[PDB]
Amino acid sequence: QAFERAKDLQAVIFDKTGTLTEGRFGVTDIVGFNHSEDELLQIAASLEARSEHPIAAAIVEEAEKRGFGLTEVEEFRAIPGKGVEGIVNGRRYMVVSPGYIRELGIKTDESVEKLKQQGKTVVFILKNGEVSGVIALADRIRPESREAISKLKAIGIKCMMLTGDNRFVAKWVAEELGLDDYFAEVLPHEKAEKVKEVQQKYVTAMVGDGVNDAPALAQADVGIAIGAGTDVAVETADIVLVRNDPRDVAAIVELSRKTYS
Repeated sequence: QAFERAKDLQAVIFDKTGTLTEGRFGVTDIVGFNHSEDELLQIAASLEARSEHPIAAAIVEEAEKRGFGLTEVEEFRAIPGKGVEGIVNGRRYMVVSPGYIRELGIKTDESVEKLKQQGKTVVFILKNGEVSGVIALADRIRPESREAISKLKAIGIKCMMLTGDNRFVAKWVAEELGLDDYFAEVLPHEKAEKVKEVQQKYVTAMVGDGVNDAPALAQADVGIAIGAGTDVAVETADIVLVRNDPRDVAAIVELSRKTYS
């Protein structure tokens, strides 16, 4: 009777990662300090071409997205605890972590703090030992998510999120989406209890992975397993969405409000 009782929902809680966000790192910002952004990306991706680190891979992917060819790096070195280094265009470049910038005693532009305050992962590009720019990355918000939330708010549903991610990341996603509430630092075995807390006020849906988030979906009044695919049957969720489109939650509620069976 899950489709039928969707009409009576008052609150929807999304698990963040993979549902409202892509579930992988992506470049959000490129900031040059008297240095072009396209050049910054091209150089950084050139230097990170051989890395297996997910952040390096995301930088390389953004250069692919923008159609930037890579440059052969001379005197390449990978330095654990710092980053990577190479000669490009007769200048010594590095792509390094903020930890290393601090260990080198290098000052950073005050503007970079805004990126850190969004919980973004920041990579520094150095040119001859001076900061040339930064690239910021996040588990990016899905294109569909802003509309998924706006549709739900339009029908009076409180839109919430839980995540194991830190409060900076959680706040950033919540603010981008205009969420009514969010819960950060929620470990897997604590998700069901957060659903229960919301149910103190609201008939509540939980939206998440039917396999990983089974207990929270079970606690919800309507457990919506999303991105379930067509291989592993999710026997335990109330409603299972094959694809991974958060706008389908509003579609279920809106159609339920038009119908009975």
